[PDB]
Amino acid sequence: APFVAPNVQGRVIKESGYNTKTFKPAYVKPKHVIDPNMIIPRQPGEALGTG
Amino acid sequence: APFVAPNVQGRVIKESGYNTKTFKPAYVKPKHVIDPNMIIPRQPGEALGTG
Repeated sequence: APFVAPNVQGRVIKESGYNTKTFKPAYVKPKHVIDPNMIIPRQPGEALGTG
Repeated sequence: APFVAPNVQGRVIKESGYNTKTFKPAYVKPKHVIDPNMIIPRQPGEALGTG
């Protein structure tokens, strides 16, 4: 606090305010196509020879 | 204490004094003015749109 000789009035002290922040989410969208080519060859848990 | 042969008179010893300290306090006068320019705009914990 400021020192002030007791004859004079005194002194006004300033102040301050504040700020704001805002954000927006990004957007993610993957996909897959499913051909017959990704279906027809053999998967590993299938017996050899036949299917 | 001084050593004195028991015929002669004796010895006299000096003494000590005082000191002083004085003080005076200092004077402190802070203040604020309040406008309508400080009352009106939005204090932060208030909802958007309608205050």
